[PDB]
Parts: sequence; structure tokens; C-alpha cells
Amino acid sequence: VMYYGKGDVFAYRTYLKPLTGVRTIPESPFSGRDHILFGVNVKISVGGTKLLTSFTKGDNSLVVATDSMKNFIQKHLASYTGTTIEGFLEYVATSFLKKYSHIEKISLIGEEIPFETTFAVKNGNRAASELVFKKSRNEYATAYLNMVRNEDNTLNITEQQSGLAGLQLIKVSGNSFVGFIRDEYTTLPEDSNRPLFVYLNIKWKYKNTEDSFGTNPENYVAAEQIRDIATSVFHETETLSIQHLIYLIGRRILERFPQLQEVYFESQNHTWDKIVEEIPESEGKVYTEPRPPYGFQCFTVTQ
Amino acid sequence: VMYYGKGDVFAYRTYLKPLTGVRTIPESPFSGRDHILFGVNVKISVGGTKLLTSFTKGDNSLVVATDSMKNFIQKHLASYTGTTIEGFLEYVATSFLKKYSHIEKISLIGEEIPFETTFAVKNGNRAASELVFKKSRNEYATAYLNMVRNEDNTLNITEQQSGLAGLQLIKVSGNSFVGFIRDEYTTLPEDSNRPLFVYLNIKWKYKNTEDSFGTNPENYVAAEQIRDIATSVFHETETLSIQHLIYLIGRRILERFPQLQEVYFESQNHTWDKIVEEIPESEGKVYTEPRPPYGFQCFTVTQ
Amino acid sequence: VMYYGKGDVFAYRTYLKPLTGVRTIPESPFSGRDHILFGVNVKISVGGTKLLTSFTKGDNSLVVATDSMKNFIQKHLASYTGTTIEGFLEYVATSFLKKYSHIEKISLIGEEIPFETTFAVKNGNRAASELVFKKSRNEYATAYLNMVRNEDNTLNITEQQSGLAGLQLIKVSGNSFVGFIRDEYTTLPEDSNRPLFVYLNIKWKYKNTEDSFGTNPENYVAAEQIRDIATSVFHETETLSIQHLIYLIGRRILERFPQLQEVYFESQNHTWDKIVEEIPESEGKVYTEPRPPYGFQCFTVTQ
Amino acid sequence: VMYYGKGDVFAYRTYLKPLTGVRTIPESPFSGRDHILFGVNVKISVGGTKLLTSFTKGDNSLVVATDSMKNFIQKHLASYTGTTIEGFLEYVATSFLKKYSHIEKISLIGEEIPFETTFAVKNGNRAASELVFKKSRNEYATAYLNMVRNEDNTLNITEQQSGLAGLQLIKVSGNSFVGFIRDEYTTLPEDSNRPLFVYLNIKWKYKNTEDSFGTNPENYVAAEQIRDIATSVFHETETLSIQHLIYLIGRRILERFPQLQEVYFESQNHTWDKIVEEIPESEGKVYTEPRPPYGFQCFTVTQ
Ligand SMILES: O=c1[nH]c(=O)c2nn[nH]c2[nH]1
Ligand SMILES: O=c1[nH]c(=O)c2nn[nH]c2[nH]1
Ligand SMILES: O=c1[nH]c(=O)c2nn[nH]c2[nH]1
Ligand SMILES: O=c1[nH]c(=O)c2nn[nH]c2[nH]1
Ligand code: NA
Ligand code: NA
Repeated sequence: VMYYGKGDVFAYRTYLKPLTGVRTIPESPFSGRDHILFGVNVKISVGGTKLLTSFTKGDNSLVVATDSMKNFIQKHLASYTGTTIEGFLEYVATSFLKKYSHIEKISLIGEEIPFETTFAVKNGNRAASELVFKKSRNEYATAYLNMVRNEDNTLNITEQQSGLAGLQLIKVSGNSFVGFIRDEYTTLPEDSNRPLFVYLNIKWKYKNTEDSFGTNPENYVAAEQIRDIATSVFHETETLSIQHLIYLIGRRILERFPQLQEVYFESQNHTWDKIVEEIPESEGKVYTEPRPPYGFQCFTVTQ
Repeated sequence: VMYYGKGDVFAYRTYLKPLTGVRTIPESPFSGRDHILFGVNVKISVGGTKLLTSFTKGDNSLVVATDSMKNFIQKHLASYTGTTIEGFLEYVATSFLKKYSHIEKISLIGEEIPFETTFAVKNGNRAASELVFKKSRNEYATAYLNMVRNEDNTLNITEQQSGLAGLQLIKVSGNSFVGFIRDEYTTLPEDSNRPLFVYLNIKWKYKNTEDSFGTNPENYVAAEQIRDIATSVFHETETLSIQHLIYLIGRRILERFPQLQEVYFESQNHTWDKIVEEIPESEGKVYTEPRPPYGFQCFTVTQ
Repeated sequence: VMYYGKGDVFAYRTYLKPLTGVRTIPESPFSGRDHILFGVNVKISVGGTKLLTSFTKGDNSLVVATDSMKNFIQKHLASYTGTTIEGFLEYVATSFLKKYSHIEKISLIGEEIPFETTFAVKNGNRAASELVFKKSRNEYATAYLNMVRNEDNTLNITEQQSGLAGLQLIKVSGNSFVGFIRDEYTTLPEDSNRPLFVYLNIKWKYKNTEDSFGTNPENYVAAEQIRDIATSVFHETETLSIQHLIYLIGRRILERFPQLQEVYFESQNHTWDKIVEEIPESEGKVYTEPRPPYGFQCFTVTQ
Repeated sequence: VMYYGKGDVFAYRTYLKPLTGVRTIPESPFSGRDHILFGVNVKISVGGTKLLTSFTKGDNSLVVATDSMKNFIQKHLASYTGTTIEGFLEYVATSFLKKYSHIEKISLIGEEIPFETTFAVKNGNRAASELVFKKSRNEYATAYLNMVRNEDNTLNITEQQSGLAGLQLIKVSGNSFVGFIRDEYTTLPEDSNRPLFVYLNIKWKYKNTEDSFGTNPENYVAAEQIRDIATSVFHETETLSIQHLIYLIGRRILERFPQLQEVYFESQNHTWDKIVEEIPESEGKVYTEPRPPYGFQCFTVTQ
């Protein structure tokens, strides 16, 4: 392995071109993005056989300083005329390979820094502010891209993936986990009705890489829509396990977006422990945080 | 100083009595809380001169185990019939002093563990789910209470405070910071138009402690309303400093809630650094994260 | 309340004046600090009636910019000729009040950013490197200082406190917790031999502020020496509770350092849960991490 | 992808069999581990075609509960008679595949939870306590192991890797970074003498998996010895870049440990910003923390 790059390249852009013209789905009212505030955290990795002596001999002649990679990314966010993170990564990658002939491969990760609408009273009525935004530490969109230069100096995207990260959902009832293996290692009781709490990281790949850029937005798959499918399916489903649930979520995603080739899930179980089961004259209970061990699942659904 | 207690007592309650009957204000559509899911993190501190030998001699005869304090809190959330965190703390404090005669003082902190509505398709239409909630890591309500036992075994609340924590707001334009001291220690340029980014912690005290419990909800001051005043005022104001802004927020809060005696602010400046000032044929710019040092302000406004 | 300031002011000085000649105690080898690398995280808060209109009217004419206070601190670290954080704080406080006549009160917190020696083979043998150091995320020394300007234009230190933070100690054997109250809320089983795991924050005050500065190192009390008393006493003691343990640590501290007026403890309990009680052909046991709730104690020993 | 498992499985064993007789190297004093306290954080992932219907149909009949895998790990730590994390992983892997015939693949990650000796005055003199230990949040050893069940029912280790994580090293002098590309994106000034601050994660593979277990300690490569080579080499070297530095560390590692097949580096640059270039009557300088973006390097040296 041989590569280097820059991490935590935060870049905030105002008044990016709005994303509109999206194709709707029943599970989501998502209709586009205003892009008054566009925040991204970018990681960049570059490689190439001509970097060897930078390691083996301390020769920096062909080293793009990582500081300069940060400048490159931030400058390109100012000139970017597109409407998605996926498109932004493509802009950066193509530009970077055309600038630096000795680099054979670039890998980029972009993670949305999300903001939420706030409201203000003005002109006699309360309405959404165009100036004040609330920084969110909840779920966010993600994007991944790998580009390579060939022997004839053409460039090819070799892998692309989009995603939604940091989704934390609890369903208070309508979940079971029964029937699992009961042997000398089992102390977990069967539960007919648990408050399943799951962390979801969902990633998806397109059949055609161009649909990820948003140039023809009707073919774009928004993380917001994926979020809304996941919450809807979790609601609709009498879950039998987290495994059971994410398969059904993946199925719904690929049904809604026939342009997707696959969807990949990384889930974690953070369900609370029960303390009070019976509350007189009430259907409530009390739960508390569990010990640190968490179950997890990794699963791909293919079109 | 001599006291002990328990921290990070997480307790999640389902179907608490809903909060309704709230008095509205122009800045906020807040109309109550469903309380399908009610989450609280509780810290408890207890003291009393009869605890001395537990320290000076290792005599545990009068020590309520901190583990038992956790049990006490969680059990009392199951039996609590009220509608606010402030009321919950009062329930716990009064119960605890009546149980343990040798304790002269209790101090409690409760921090909301907030959840957000999600949506699902069912019965032919998309609607808010009554079962699936999204865990939020953004702002949350808080409450503080101190109770003491007197020589005649009566109990008195000696201090109460409510608050909103974790509010992070950025205003992209309409802020200035000019006119400050320029001497041999000043290298900060004057800025006519900056994207002020502030962290706000806002606490408020009532003129009458009973108005904090929500038993007569019309007198309750909801953290949600405070949130909405802060976002509205930040929007409305051509800010001259963070000091300038939080004074105006405090003023609006005390005008809206004449039952409040004071409001206290802890603010932090996390404004981004400018990278790209001019973008051809566009009013956008690019900013990035600053170095770690942050300015802060602490300020009380009184009625 | 009315004040403002700067936090997370990191400053790293190389080749500070070494601290030498500190009187040793039998529990600790500590005699001084080489100060090849001296790292500190400072928080500064300033107050004054003349700051009012900075809040009420947005008048910045008497606002030292928080950015300037960061410059003030970092420049003063470069010009400090002393040998302790406590003395640095006094240097900064005195210089700042002398510079800015409109300030009536300055409060400073300094936290060491600690580093540890590493091995290097020098003349064919391993030695402590004078060049390479390891950044530690374990315990660190702290200092706190308040200074005011009086009616007659004199300056006076109103409060000074040194400390040790982040000490995490576990004693595998020789700890009991028994004899505590058993009633309807008690589920904690008595334990005659538990692996007590405590977090410790220890703060001490001097009889004479002068001694905090280290100008006469014979009277200086180093955090490193406090660390070593705490670990020796915890080893020596069959603890009966954390309460019992910290009282004994405090007594020893005050015996060794008669110039100290008091020692303050903030302790947390993080003892693991036992999973395996007895292992064949061994004295060993297996434990795991507990649920989040943690006990805590706070207690002051006076000379 | 299809697998599932348990993470953050903390397990603390007292009085594990000591590791003794490890062949020493001149850069490190390390000869073994007392194992009075042996702490590990395990992550387990299992796969198998027979798990499909657990996802597609919600059939739990062939689901080992993740909670049971936690029990499996913690019980096996109690019965492990070996002396290394690498050997523990093999013990667990082999036992788990033998127990559950429907599993085709197990992957294990083990991370040391490190502890450090403390001082106690025993017979009138300070010594390392056999009872009291300090929890460290600095560097720690790691291990990784994949095992499969073949067609003919035999088990085979498909991958094994040991490592060291969380090493943070700063060298105050003797580091340059010069001669890198200067073009329209370059703003980083050349530096002939910088206080290079690097984060290091080092992972190594053995020529013979057998050597990882420590059954014959003469062939075991301890993370502690890797730590000491890294610090010695960093001291010895006038570094020309982090790239240059890690290549040299790798070469030394492989020279000292000829049984190793390769060494892999993941390095980050966290060098401070300089604030004061020259201080009168001293060789010292002042620095502060940089903006968030950090450089990183990844490189593999082979035997
Ligand atoms: O949904 C679940 N899947 C699992 O594999 C599991 N194991 N314990 N609990 C569980 N819940
Ligand atoms: O609003 C502000 N208040 C301040 O005190 C300050 N100091 N630097 N920038 C600042 N901004
Ligand atoms: O040392 C302890 N003190 C306490 O007060 C306590 N309560 N639970 N466990 C405890 N251990
Ligand atoms: O050692 C370094 N390598 C790099 O690639 C680099 N880029 N900026 N600074 C750097 N330092
Ligand atoms: Na729209
Ligand atoms: Na309503």
C-alpha cells in the first residue's frame, strides 16, 4: 500500500446552485435542496508509483503538499457549479488528475455537514429564515468516489458510492426477537415486544455513475428519501430482528429506485434495558441505557 | 464541601401525561408535548452533616448507596404523574427527603434526551408515526432544583432554574464586529459582514417556583419557545457583537414571559474563517473551520 | 453575571526555565521539570462595570477582542521567565490588569498539556530522548487564579487553586463496600473484595499564595507528588468506600505539605461488573464495563 | 456482504498467565507482561451462507444471539491459558467454529485496554504496586484474525495482523519539510526545522502465524517493542517528511524482527502552528494548535 492525502477538509459554501427537478416517492416529501448553506467535510487520498522515492529516499520533488490539497478542494468548492456532493467529488477528482500528471489514482470522501431551517417573525408573520440556520449533529449524506488515470492519460471512475450516516431510530413497540439459539451461552430472554433502537448507515450504488451527479436530477437518489423510506418501513414492519428489518428496507429502496444496483447496510443495536414493566393505570414503562456491548449487522441487497 | 450522588442516570419513559394548555407567543408555534417518549438524564447530589463519619471513619451505616439512588430515580419516573422535567425533579426531591431523614439537602439536574417525529406511509397516506422516533443530538431542555430539610422537618426549594442547551446557530450575513480595541495585541481585522456562528446555552428563573412545574401549564415557559425567540431575534437583528445579540434575546424573552425573573446566557463564538471572498457571477463565498480558541460570553438580563 | 473571554487557548513553549529544587516527599520521586516542552490550555474571563454598554448598546469601544486576549496569552508565554503554570497565570493576570484599566476582575484557568519521555538508543544504550516526547491523554496538572483591581488601584489575588485532573486508578484487591443501607430501593449486593476503579480530581489551596508560583521551589506542591500520594495511600489502604479513601488521601497530603490550607476531592466510581467469580487453578476473575450511571463524591479536607 | 456480530465487548481478566522470555531488542527493555490485569475490547463478526434466511425471512433458528457471542467471549477469557491477545483470538475463533457448524467465517478484532504501574511506599521505599494500576488512554496493542471452515471441515486462518495504535509523538527539533511542489495551489512555506507531531498506527504480519501466539515467546513481537523502535528511529533521524520517517521505522522493525513479513503504517500530521519565532536569551519558541485539516500517509514495508 502507498498513498497519502488530507483529512477533515471542512468547506462551507453559500448559495450553491439549488437542487430541484427531483423525482418523488410516496415515502418522502423531499423536493430538492435550497443550498443557501452547503457544508462538506472532505477526505482526499492520492497514489501513484512515482511517489515511491518520497518514502524511500525523502525526495519531495513530486509531493503535492497535503496543505495544497486542502487549498485545491476549498478553491474548487468556490468554482463548483453543480448541485450535489457526488458531483462535487467528480469535479475535484477530474481537476486534480488533470493538474498532477504523476498521480495515477485519487479517492475522495465527502460527508455533508447538515443544517436545519429556523423561523423568524418579520413583516407581520412567522416564516422560514433565509439567513439563520441550526447546525445539526444528527444524520447526514455521504459520497465516495475513486478515479484513475490510464496509460493513455484518460480518466475513469472506478468506484462510486453514496450514503446516509448517523440515522438513529427507536421504535417503542411492534418488534420481536424470539426463536434464536438457546444453549450454554444463551442468557438473553425471548422478547415479544421490545423498543428496538437501531443506528443505521445506508450506502447505495448506481447502475450508471452519471445518475449520481444530479445533472439530470430526476435520476438522483437523495439521502433524504432514503431516510424517509427507512423510517416508514420500520414503522410498517412487525420486525422479527434487525436483520429482518434492513432486508425489508433494502427491498423497498431498490423498488423505489430501479436505477440503483445495490444498497448496503451497517446497523447497530442500542436497545435500552427494561427497568419498570408495569405502571398502574397506564401503558407506559421505564427503560435505561445498556452496557456498552452492541450487536451489529452488515448486509447487501442487490437489484 | 461534603456531598455525594449519582451521575448519568438515564431514564426513558413511555406515555407520560401530555403537556397541553400552554400560552403561545408570536415567535413560536409550540403548543405542547406528546410525551409518547420522555427521556431524561438525571444527576443527584445529597448532603448532610450526618454523612461525616462515612468519610472520616469508613462507616457506611447512613450511606444510601449511589446504586440505590439510581433505582430511586428510575422508579419515580414510572410513578410520576406530571408533565415536565422541572416537575419530575420536584417529585424526586420531595420523595427522597421524606424517605431519608438524615439527608439535609438534595440537588438535582435533569437534561432532556430529545427525540424527533418521523413519518410513515399507512392507510393510504403519509403521516407522523406514533411508534418510530429519531434520536436527536442537537439542543435539549434542562432543569435544576435544590431542596433542603429544615430543623422542623419541613422542606423548602432553595433554588430552581430551567434552561436550553446545545443550540448552535449560524447567520450567514447581517452581522458586524467593528470598533473594538486596536492596540499591540490586536491582529483581528474589522468585519462589516461576517457569518456569525454561536453556541447558546440559555437558562431562566421564575418569579414563582410553582410556575415551573406545569400543573397550571399556561404559566410554564417551554425551552422550545426560548429556542424560537433566539432564532427569531438573531434573524431580526443587525448584530454588532454576540454581546449585543444575547442582550436583545434576553430582553425579548423577559418581555414575552413577564413571569420570569431573569434569563442567563452562556454563548460561544465558533465563526468560520473566510477562504474565498469573490466567486464570479455569484453571491456565494467559501469558509472553513477555525483554530480551536473560541470567544465566549456570560450575561444575565433581569426583569 | 457579566463577563467574557477566550477558551481553548492552546500554547506550547519550548525550553521554559526548568523547575528545580522542589522539596521531595517519600511517596514521590518528583524533584522538578526539565521544561523542554511546556504545554498549556488557558481559559481567560474578564469582568468590569465598564463592559455594560458592550451588551446593552452594542458599543465595542471598550471591548478587548477575545482574539486579542489569545494573542496576549501566547505572547506572554513567550516572555514568561518563571517555572510553573501557577506563576504563568499570575504573570498574565498582573500584566493584563496593568494594560487594561477598565477591567476590574480577571479569572484564569490553566490546564497542563502533558508529555512523557520516550526511549532512544544514543551511545549504544537506551536513554530518555531530549528530542522526542509522547503526548499523554492521562492525568494533568491544573491551576486557577482570580485577580481584582481595588478601589485604590491596587491589585489583589482573591482566589488561587492548583490541582490534578484525569487520574484513573484501579485497585484489584483490598477494597470493600459493606454495611450500607438496605431498604426497598437497595439491590446492590455487599462486596467484601471489589476491584475499586476511581476517577480522581484533586485540588489544593496554599496558606500563602506566594508558594504557588515556585519562585522558591522548596514550598511548591507539584501535581506529580499529589498523584503519587494518592496511589500510595490507595495501595496502603483496605478501602471501606471511596469516601473513606479520599479522606485518607487528603490527610496524607496535608501531613506532607504543611503549607497547604486544604485539599478538595471530586471522585467518581467506575468499578467493573464481575462476570466470572472463580477460575479453576488461579486467583483470577473476569469483569466487564458497567452501565453508564456512576457514583461520585465531593469532599474537602482542611489543615 | 452478509455478516453480523458484537462490538465493544469489554473483558478484564486478572492474573492471566504471565508473558515471559520474549527475545529483547536493543531499542526496547521489553521482556514480557506480568498480566496481573489483562484488559481487552473485542469485536466479533461471523458469516455463513446458512444465515441468509435470518435476513430474507426473519427466521432466527440459526441465529446465535449477539448477546450470546458476548458471553462466549467473556467466558473464554476466563478459560484462556495463553499469554497474548493474538492467542486469545485464535482460542476464541477455534472454539466458536467448533461449536457452531453453520458458521463458515469468523473475524475477530482485539484491542488492548492498557494499564500502567503506579508508585506505592512498601518497606519504607517507593516501588511499583502489585495492586494499584492507572488506566491509560494512550497507545495500545491490537490484533486481528480471520478463520474459515473449508470444504473438508478443516479450519484455516486466512489472515492475521498485530498492531500498535494511538501513538502520538512530537520531535521538537531535527525535522524538515522542503522541496515540495510549489504552484498555484501552494501556500505552505518550506520549513527547515519544524516540531514534527505525528500520530502513528503500526500493524505487522508474521511469516508464520504460529509466532503470533506467543507459545514460543522467542518469536513474539510485542507492541511495546514496536513503540520503542518508532521512538528511537524518530530520535535518530533528521526527518525529511513523515513519509521518509515511516519508511525508516519500517526498515528497522523488519531488521530487528526477521520473522515479520511486512509492516504497515497509517500516520497523521498534527504539527503545531508557530506563533513566536525567536525568544530573547533562549532557544525556545511558542506554538499553538492548527486548524482541523490533517495530512496522512499510508505505506507498507515488506521483508
Ligand atoms: O435483531 C437482533 N438481531 C440479533 O442478532 C440479535 N442478537 N441479540 N439481539 C438481537 N437482535
Ligand atoms: O461578538 C464578538 N464579541 C467579541 O467579544 C469578540 N471578540 N472577537 N470577536 C468577537 N465577536
Ligand atoms: O465507595 C462507594 N461509595 C458509595 O457511596 C457507593 N454507592 N454504591 N457503591 C459505592 N461505593
Ligand atoms: O511530512 C509531511 N508530508 C507531507 O506530505 C506534507 N504535506 N504538508 N506537510 C507535510 N509534511
Ligand atoms: Na420544491
Ligand atoms: Na396542540
